[PDB]
Amino acid sequence: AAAAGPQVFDVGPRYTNLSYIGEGAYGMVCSAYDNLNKVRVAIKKISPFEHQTYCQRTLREIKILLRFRHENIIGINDIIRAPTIEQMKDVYIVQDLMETDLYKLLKTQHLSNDHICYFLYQILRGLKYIHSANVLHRDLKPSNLLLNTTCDLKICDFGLARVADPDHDHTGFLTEYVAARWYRAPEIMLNSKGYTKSIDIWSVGCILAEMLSNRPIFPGKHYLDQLNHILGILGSPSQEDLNCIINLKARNYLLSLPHKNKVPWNRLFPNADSKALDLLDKMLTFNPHKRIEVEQALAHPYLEQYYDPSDEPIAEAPFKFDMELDDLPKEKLKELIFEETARFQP
Ligand SMILES: Nc1ncnc2c1ncn2[C@@H]1O[C@H](COP(=O)(O)OP(=O)(O)NP(=O)(O)O)[C@@H](O)[C@H]1O
Repeated sequence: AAAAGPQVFDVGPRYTNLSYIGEGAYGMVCSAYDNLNKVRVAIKKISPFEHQTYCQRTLREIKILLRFRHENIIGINDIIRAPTIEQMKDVYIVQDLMETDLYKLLKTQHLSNDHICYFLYQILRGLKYIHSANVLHRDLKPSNLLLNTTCDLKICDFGLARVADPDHDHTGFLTEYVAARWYRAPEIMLNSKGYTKSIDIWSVGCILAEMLSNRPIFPGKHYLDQLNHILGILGSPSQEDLNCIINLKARNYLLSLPHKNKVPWNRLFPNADSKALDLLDKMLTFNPHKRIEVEQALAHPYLEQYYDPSDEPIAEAPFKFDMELDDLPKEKLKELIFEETARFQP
């Protein structure tokens, strides 16, 4: 069994010349030579079968990634697992080798306006497909956007993705939530379970702002300090936007806050393309119902060098019902993963 930072990384003979490229909360990621396609590739060792939570996110991500075929969404090339449920402890996901991600890029590289444009175009082109599948990503952030040496951008990490369910979105004030704090839409803290498409556009808008300045625009240290950062810049919600918040705890919190005027994007980003700041504004709308949708973003003048709706495909087979996973035992979930991975077995 090949070892890597000697654990087991048993991608047997087909995949060789392993090297560490990070880890996580499910397993470890490696580069590796594919002795069949003569090309380096990424491999994610996932060991989730101990905890029902890990099995859900793994089942979720594999189902979605197998259903999705799109240039700007990471593909699965292969899955390595034991031929039997009893022998299967780990699963290995084989994926196109991507040389970096937007997080790693933003810490060290200044982006030209052409790069920011093209990156944002590819993010929304990928998100248009995702949203057309009635899926919500719900964890869009720079580390979840992978790049190769020719700046092709692929969206990954569908662990927290749900089927859109806007009828059942409403919830109380300060409702708990799992996805990256800095990219969380204001309604998440206020009255939203994160079950409508507009939560992804908010995250994309945060990513645009980050690409313009190499800093996260809303670096809140905790849950309510996230809301303080957003209104620190958008200013106080209008009566109209408050009118939409019917839940009295959320409403009275927002009423309790001192008046703050809108801080206009040009003073935050004086070097930015004005068309970029215009699109940023529509993406970072306090009111989810007023927030630009993915197809309108793609049609924005900022993206006109790329905009081609004939070349921005939608999904053939959208998810038409929620994935009823929430309290299935981690034993049924291993079975479902076994079954979802069968097509890659010889
Ligand atoms: N296809 C890939 N090509 C190259 N590097 C990758 C690829 N997928 C992940 N990585 C890198 O491997 C490391 C592990 O991160 P990553 O796997 O993205 O996060 P995780 O917390 O393990 N789970 P997830 O976000 O769902 O993918 C990071 O440095 C990633 O950028």
